[PDB]
Amino acid sequence: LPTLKVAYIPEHFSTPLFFAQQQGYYKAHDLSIEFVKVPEGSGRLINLLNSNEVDIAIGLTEAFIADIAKGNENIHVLDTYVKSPLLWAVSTGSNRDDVTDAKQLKRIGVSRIGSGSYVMSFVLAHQLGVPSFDQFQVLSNFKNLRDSVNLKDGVEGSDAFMWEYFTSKKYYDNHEIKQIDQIYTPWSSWVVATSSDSLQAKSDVIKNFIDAVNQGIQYYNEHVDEAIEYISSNLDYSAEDAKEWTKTVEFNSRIGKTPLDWDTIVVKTKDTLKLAGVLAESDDVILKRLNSNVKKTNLQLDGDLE
Ligand SMILES: [Ca+2]
Ligand SMILES: [Ca+2]
Repeated sequence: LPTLKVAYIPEHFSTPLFFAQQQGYYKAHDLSIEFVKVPEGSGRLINLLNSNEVDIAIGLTEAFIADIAKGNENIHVLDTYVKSPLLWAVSTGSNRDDVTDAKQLKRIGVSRIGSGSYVMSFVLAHQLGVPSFDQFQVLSNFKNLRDSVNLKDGVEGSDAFMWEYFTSKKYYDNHEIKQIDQIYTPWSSWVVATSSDSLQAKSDVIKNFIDAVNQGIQYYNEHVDEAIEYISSNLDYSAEDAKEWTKTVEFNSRIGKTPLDWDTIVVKTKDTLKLAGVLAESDDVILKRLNSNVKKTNLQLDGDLE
């Protein structure tokens, strides 16, 4: 089996991936996996797939679905990594008399254009009943986002930004920032994606990787105790906050055993984004693009007789 470069995001969600390596599940499947850490989200994950720097990427669902719907026929969504929805938290400065409610938002700080923090701002706007936001401050990283809403020097100011709850919880407790709203993703939060190159060149190995992840997920499920320790000792999460998170997340224990849920990964995602104004492409154009690049089956090895 050819070597496999897997791009991931160093968060609590990547826990199952770690234990799969710790317990040597990858090697057990005759695999040689080179993990590539991507601290700045799915945006770079897609770029890495486009440049063939990596074979597989584990990122947010909407990121890949939208990219495909926008005409990237070289991106393939293989399966679901996380079944439970992502909880987005809306934050603002510690002392902002001008910002107390979500409907008061005008300037929206985002890591990058097209990111989750950007896309979800539209979804939030639609649920609030207000028109989508048009003022965006590209701040690149999480810290800049916090400094921005606090109107700190060196960065452009913002009214609010959106970031994963448990990742932002630390800064609510030390009162650096202030939560004004939350919002779940209508869809499953994480998926496993690959490129057209890797899919036709390294299909058999990708399958084994998914199977290894399946075991990594089962181990996690049976060893939350160790998961809590790992997350709090290696990632920016307290043991208590890490524990709270474990009671909200549900990794796809059926990953590789059954096709992804079309309704939650594709239908809800496209219908929400389209309705929110994120996607301008027509429905049947989006459908046709997703029907070709979103798996409705599981990967399979060649039969003995070819
Ligand atoms: Ca195209
Ligand atoms: Ca290529």
